[PDB]
This record gives sequence, structure tokens and C-alpha cells, in this order.
Amino acid sequence: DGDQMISHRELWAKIANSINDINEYLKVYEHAVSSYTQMYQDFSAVLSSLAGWISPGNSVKLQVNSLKKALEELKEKYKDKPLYPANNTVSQEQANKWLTELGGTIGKVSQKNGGYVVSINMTPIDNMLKSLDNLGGNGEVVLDNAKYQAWNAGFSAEDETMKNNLQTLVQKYSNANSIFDNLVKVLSSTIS
Amino acid sequence: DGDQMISHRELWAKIANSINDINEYLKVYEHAVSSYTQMYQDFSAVLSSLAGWISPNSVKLQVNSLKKALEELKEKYKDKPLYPANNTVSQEQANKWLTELGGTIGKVSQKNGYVVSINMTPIDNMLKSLDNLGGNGEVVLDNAKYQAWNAGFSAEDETMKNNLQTLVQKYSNANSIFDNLVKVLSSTIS
Repeated sequence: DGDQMISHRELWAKIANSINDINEYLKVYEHAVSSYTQMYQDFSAVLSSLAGWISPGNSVKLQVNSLKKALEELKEKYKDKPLYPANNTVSQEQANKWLTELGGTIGKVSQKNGGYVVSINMTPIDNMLKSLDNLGGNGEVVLDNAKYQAWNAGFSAEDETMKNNLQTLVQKYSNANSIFDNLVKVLSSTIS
Repeated sequence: DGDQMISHRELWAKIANSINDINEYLKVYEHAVSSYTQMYQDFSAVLSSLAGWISPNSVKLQVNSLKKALEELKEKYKDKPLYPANNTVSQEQANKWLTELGGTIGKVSQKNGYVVSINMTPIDNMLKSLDNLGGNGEVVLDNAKYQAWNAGFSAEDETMKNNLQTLVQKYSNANSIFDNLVKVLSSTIS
């Protein structure tokens, strides 16, 4: 039973196969971080442009159509850029396994071509688009210093929501790298 | 070289030997985390007692009360080190583990025999920052002086907090390497 023999040559093949299996596991994390960094980058640009989209109206006059147009273009930009698998698609239970691995809030499962993918969770974008529409009025809307301060607080709260979501995603990727590094060091130091 | 054959029993043995070797890594990490955690818990207790040492518009500070508390914490952990938990090791044994854990978390001391004691440079900086304050116990400081001192005091606190956090992460990462290696050994059998 345990008398079956294998060569050193066959072991290195089994090691190299498992090495490639973990590398593609890391490249999923690598792409997931890269696409969420870009999404947060473009979002932070919308928040930096906010200063040029507000003006005095004691109160302030907010250009809603300019801000809503930028968020719509941002949501449309990452409609076809998912966190995983960046190409083709996988099954539904497979996408749910990666959603739970990456975090439920940072990702969102959706199907594209029969199968399913893990698209970027655009809930803070949707929440920012609905909060604007509830400031009833075509074009620009005037709000007192108190209401704008509360609306701007929720805007910065969603911005910090993405900032910490990205930081934990980077930490998981950094941890997986160190776990892979020492794992390869261990497997090589054994047959050395 | 590559034509050499090994049996399935030698496979299970070769994996188990590396698993017992990495378990010795976890034995060091587990204790070192436990020793630095108890120190930061005792230090966190001193922070909870800081509210009773400041009082009112300037502030008053029982400098000698906080000084003796910090100095007692260091003397408590002067003999309780990070590694080894018992006895001692060689010089290059403590230096290799100092580099593994980080040159900032620990300090290599000599016992007849070397040991990696807990690095107390944050406590030393706090004590000199307190000694730079006024004399004879209680000290009066305006709001500006308390803002600056508490800023550097919170910085040294956050330094130990980050030191403990990164050490736990290495221990969590080192445990998952043990877990994954166990998964391969269990799969090879059957």
C-alpha cells in the first residue's frame, strides 16, 4: 500500500504544479486589488472635484448634474471590470467562494455570459446617486449650511468606507504573499 | 540524481519532519506573542489609570506617580523575555530570531548565554519625556504643553500597538503555513 515508489523527478513535477496553482491564486488577489485601487482612485477624483462644483447660494448651491454625471460615468466604467476572474467567467458557487474570501462588502456577484463573476460592489456609488436625487430640483439645488454639512459627511463616510475596504484587501494580498513565500521556502528547504 | 526513487513512507516522514520543524517556529512565535501581549495589557492598565493622574484652564500631572508606574512595568518585564521562555540560547541564535521578529520589537540581552528580552525603548522615551517636565511630583502645564506631550505619548503607545499587531499577523501567517502543510500530509494518506 505504502510501498509504492516515486522518483525525486516526479516530486518536483508535483511541486511545480502546486506552485502554479498558488500563483494564479495570487494573481486573482493581485488583479482584485488593482481594479479596486483604480475604482477608488477615480472616486477620490470625484471628491476632489467637488470643491469646484459647489458655490454660495449663508447657504451653498450644489451642481447636482455635474456630480451625478461623474458618478454615472464611474459606475459605467466599472460595469465590465470585475474583481474576478478578469476574463471569461466561473460558476455561481465559485464566485460566492471568492466573494466570501475577498469580503462581502467589497465585491458583488453578477452574471455576464451564462456564468457568474464577482463585479466591483458599487453600493457606495449607488448610495451617492440616490442621496443626490432626494435633493429635489432640476440642475442645482440650494441647501443650508447644516444640511450640506450632513450630506457632505455621508459623502466622506462612503469615501472612507472604500478607503478601509481597500486597505484590508491589500492586507490580505500581502498576507497571502508571505504565506506563499515561506511555503515555497519550506518545500525547497526539505529536498535540499 | 533525479532518477533516485523514494517510497511513500519516506514521503510521509519527510513531510512530518518539516512539520515538526515549523512547529518549533510556532512554539517561539506563540510565546513571544503572549509575552508582548501581557506587557501591553499591563501598559494599557497604566493608560486606564492616567485619567486619575491629570486634573484641571491648565492641567496638573502627577509626574512621579506616572514615572514610578512606568518604571515598575519595565522592572517587571526585565526578567520576562520574548525568547527563549526558559534557560538561554547562543548569541547568533538570539540574533537570527531578533531579525525574524524585527529589530524594533525585541532586544538581545546577555545571561551568563543570550536572550531576546522585550524592547522597552518606548517606555524609556516616555520616561525621558516625563523627566523633561517640571520637578517635584505634581506639575502644572498649560493646554499647549499637555497637547504636545500627550501627542508623543500616544505615539509611543501606538508604536507598541503596531508592534503587537504585526507580530500577531506573523504568528497567524505562520499558523496558516502549518495548516496548509498539514492539509498536504493528510491528503497524501488515502
